[PDB]
Formats: sequence, C-alpha cells, structure tokens
Amino acid sequence: DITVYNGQHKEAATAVAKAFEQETGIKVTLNSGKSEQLAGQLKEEGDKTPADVFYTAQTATFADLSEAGLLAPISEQTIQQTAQKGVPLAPKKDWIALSGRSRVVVYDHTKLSEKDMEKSVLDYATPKWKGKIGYVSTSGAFLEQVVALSKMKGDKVALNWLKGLKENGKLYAKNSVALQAVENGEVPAALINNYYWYNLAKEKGVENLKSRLYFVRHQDPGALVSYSGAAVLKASKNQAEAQKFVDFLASKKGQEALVAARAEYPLRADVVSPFNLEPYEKLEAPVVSATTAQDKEHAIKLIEEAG
Ligand SMILES: [Fe+3]
Repeated sequence: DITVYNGQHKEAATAVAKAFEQETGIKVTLNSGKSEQLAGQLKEEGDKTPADVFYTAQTATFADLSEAGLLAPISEQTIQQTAQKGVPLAPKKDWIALSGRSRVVVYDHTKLSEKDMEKSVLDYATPKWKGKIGYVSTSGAFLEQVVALSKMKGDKVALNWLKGLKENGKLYAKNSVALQAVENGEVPAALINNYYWYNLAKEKGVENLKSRLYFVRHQDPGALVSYSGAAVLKASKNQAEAQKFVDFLASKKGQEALVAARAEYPLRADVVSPFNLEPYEKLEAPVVSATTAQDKEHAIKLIEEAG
C-alpha cells in the first residue's frame, strides 16, 4: 500500500486511485491539500516523510522539490509516454507531466462568431470589447495567465492588459459564474478555463448551449496550458509500489481513468477524452517556465497596480 500527497481535484485523484487498486491490487491512501502547501510539507518532512508519491495540480511545485534532492528518478519509458512536443520535462527525469488544463475564450455564438474573435488574448482588453468581455481576477488560472504575459511579453504589457480589463471588462467572482453570464446573455464572451465548459456541454448537450469555445492557439499567451503530474519521493521506503503507481498514471488505463473523471487533456497520444476535447497538440500551447511563489507574488502586485 502507498500514501499519495494529493494536490489535484479529489475526483481526479479518487478515480485514478480506484483504477490503480483494480489493476494491481495495491491500496492507495490520499492525503489531500493545496499543491503548494504539500510541497512545503514534503520539504520539511524530508527523509522522514510518509509520502510515497506527490500527485500535484501544478508541475511548477516539482522544481523546488527536485532542486532540494527530494524526488526519485522515474523510468525513461514512463516519461516518454506523455512527452509530446510542448509538454514540460523534468531536466533530471524525476517527475512527469500527466494532464493539462487550458485557458479559453467562451462566447455566445448567437451573438458573436469565430470571425469576431481575436488573434491574441491581449486584444480582448481593449475598447472594442467594452463591456463585452468577462474575466475572473481572483482565479488561480488568471494569475497564471498574468505570470505568462510578464514572462513572454514583459511587465509593461502584462500591466497594460490588466488595466485594459479594468477599463473594458466585466468582473465575475468565479469561472462558473462567468460561464453562466455568457449563457444568460449578460456578457457575450469571457476568459475562463476549458473544463467548466466541457463539463456543462457533456451534461446538457452542446446543441442546447448558446456558448462555444475559441482557442487562440499559435503559442499566444492566451493558449496557456497548466500541467498536472506526479513524482515519487526519494525518501519513500516503498519505491517499488510508488513507481508502479506513477507508471500506471502514464499508462493507457491510468490516463483513461483520469479523463473519464475530469475534462483535462491527456498527454498520451493514444487516449481520447469522453468530454470530446481536442488533441493536446492542436492547442498549440506556449512553452513557459514554472510559476514560482515569487512569480505569483509579482503578478498579485500587478493586479493591485491595475485596480
Ligand atoms: Fe476553478
């Protein structure tokens, strides 16, 4: 049996954990929490951690753990299973990316068309979109979007984008609420994450929704994908079962279990989502460095300056 520190959504974790128990017979105990908090705990615990595996919603939390010498190497065959072009790779082959979540523009297709959409996420924060664009400034993915803009286009562009949304956007408390506002005719478009919409579409049927998705693609900052993954702790005294779990997560069966539970993009090339997501390759996600805690602190500062 293994202990898994779980930073991912409990339905994702529970699903893969139950599918693992059926394929192998090995029990999984989850210890859930925020990815950043669990990473801190793993570092404090060090060589006396009870964790066998860290299953995290954000691969960025691995960087610090890897540099602290706290992660075990993973099989090269296992890493290769999800190593599509664009997918973040551990320089020391000591963690693996497993699935992705995408930024997207949702729009009311009875009021706007794909031809009305913009080639960059930058362009939505302009007077053309007053007040026709929803955004969610408190959302974690929104913060990640700001960090990506700062890294890819520089700080002045990121701040200008935020100031543009202040001037031209409609603020919503949550992504779910922004999606409702679009469906309800309150705002014709919004910046959200993909999974909210794909879940609604699976549940209601796409034909019964006013809204559709527009993906900016071509490695625009607004094509940002955030990655979930896993690592084995070097301190684990159950390496064999911990590695078996991570191997399972990268396997066809492990990926099928994940995509049935959550509308995330599988990173295997041979797995299709029952939510009817596009292949990961078609997203044309940018390549960006891991978000550090320092990156997030800085993005919050920019959100503050913008009002
Ligand atoms: Fe959310």
